[PDB]
Amino acid sequence: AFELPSLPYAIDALEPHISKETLEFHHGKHHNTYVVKLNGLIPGTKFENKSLEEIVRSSDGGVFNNAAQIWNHTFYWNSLSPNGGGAPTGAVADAINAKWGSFDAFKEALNDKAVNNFGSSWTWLVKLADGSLDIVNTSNAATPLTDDGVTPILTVDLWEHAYYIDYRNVRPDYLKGFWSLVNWEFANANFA
Amino acid sequence: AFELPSLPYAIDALEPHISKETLEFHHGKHHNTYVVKLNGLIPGTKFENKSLEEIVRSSDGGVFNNAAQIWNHTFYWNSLSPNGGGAPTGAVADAINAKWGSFDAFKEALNDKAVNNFGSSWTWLVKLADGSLDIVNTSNAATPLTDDGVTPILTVDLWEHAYYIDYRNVRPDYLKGFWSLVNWEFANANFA
Ligand SMILES: [Fe+3]
Ligand SMILES: [Fe+3]
Repeated sequence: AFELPSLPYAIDALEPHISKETLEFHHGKHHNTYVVKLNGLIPGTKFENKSLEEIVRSSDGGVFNNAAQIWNHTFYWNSLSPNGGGAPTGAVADAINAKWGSFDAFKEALNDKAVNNFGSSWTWLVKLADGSLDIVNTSNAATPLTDDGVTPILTVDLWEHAYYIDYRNVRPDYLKGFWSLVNWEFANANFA
Repeated sequence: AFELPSLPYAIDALEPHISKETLEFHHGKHHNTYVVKLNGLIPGTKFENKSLEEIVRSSDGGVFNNAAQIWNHTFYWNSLSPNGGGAPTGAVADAINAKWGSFDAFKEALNDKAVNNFGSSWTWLVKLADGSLDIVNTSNAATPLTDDGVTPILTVDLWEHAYYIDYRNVRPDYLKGFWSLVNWEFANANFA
């Protein structure tokens, strides 16, 4: 059975960008729920023995929605850090410059993609087959994990539960918080 | 151009099932935003002259998402009432009994569809071409308004902004609030 991964940092470590309360419901209830629902769904199917990633890459319907959300949220918690934020560094900063000319142009581009990602969704920084970076949006539980040759490097959860407590309807403010928390080390770890 | 309709009741009339705060955000910011967005999208286009319903039934993309959302929310405010709730009445009470055998089976069928309506969504009580009632789920801005011969009779908004402030992650509690508020007069007007 799958388990709810621990949060990589204290429940208040993301303040004042993401609240202790948001983390309590988002990790504690939302993430958790996906884990208990999947655990309940797999027994008696050709999924009980397989990897979380294996399932996400070979299911649909309910099993997919749950397995993919578990994966996406775990990747999301890692995309933030009490020590992230600020300028990108290393290999990712460079690929960012190679593709968008500048960090600022990339940030504007991602913000644009995320603010207009309609409904429950995720906005991703990914690495394509050519080694170049790109930004892609997915709806609901969809994830670049199921794209052969497309490597996820960072994600931002845009479901309303991710920011409603702290920011209500204002996604731009939430995005300002994400940029104060973005984990460039996890990004570079994934890019390399 | 389009305007935000007035709520059919006082900002605190749905208390304690849906809060004054939820109404201020849901009606005052979200509903309003779709209206500003549409008005900002139709000028000098093949939709500037059309009515809301004509636009929703002849667009896609951004224009569809905003027009439909304005329509769906308006229909949602009408599906609630400080004088609604309790047992269904009149023609709809009888049409529910005809399809599901009883009000209780209908309520459990709708609750099941609504709690499992994945991501941002809407659950509708609709009247079909054959005249029989049914429950259908739509995602994001999709609405039965675009299905010929299908008549929307009531809707429950399941986007998380509809209940997060009041119930956080617990859709079942929000659903309990909806049943205390359901507008059977609105439903009977749509049915007849
Ligand atoms: Fe989430
Ligand atoms: Fe809504």
